[PDB]
Amino acid sequence: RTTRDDLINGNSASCADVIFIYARGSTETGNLGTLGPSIASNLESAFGKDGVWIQGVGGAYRATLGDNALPRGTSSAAIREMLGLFQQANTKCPDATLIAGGYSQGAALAAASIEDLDSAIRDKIAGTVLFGYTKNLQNRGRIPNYPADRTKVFCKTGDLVCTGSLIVAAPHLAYGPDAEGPAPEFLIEKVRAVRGS
Repeated sequence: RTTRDDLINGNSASCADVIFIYARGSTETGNLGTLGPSIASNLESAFGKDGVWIQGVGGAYRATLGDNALPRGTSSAAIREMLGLFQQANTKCPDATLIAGGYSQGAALAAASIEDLDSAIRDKIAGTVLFGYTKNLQNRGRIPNYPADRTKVFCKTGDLVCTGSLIVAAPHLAYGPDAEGPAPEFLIEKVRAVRGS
């Protein structure tokens, strides 16, 4: 439903070509929340069910409302969890192309993790999509240490978290259509650009 642990459960003897690591929003269920499942089905349609592994950030990432107030928009424990997943992906499947994403607090988490990530593994992340990026204004629409061309931010007009606040307004809950259309198309394009064709 809203939980996928393809990377943790996957056999390294039969690695997928693409590994997608996703962080849900504050308070969301499973490890994929509301938007993750939509991105996943599109990726599965493009690469095949066996061509892509979908991994939500679970474990220590509780997606607590209060953690939004911490320095980087999320907890150090959650950042560690996501760094560990990127590391696990590289260790199990060194030839796999990575892609990432996050919504709300999850977007701040994805940004922090990528910032701290070993540059050699970071280079393998072909593209990252961020929805309702809570650090959009603060980071000037960027993920620290990561190129602009591999970044796609979805921030709606009226979504106050994209404008330096932490107030949740209706536009913050309107990313469903983006997750099922433009977001996966961007990720698929970025995977093909790095892998070639």
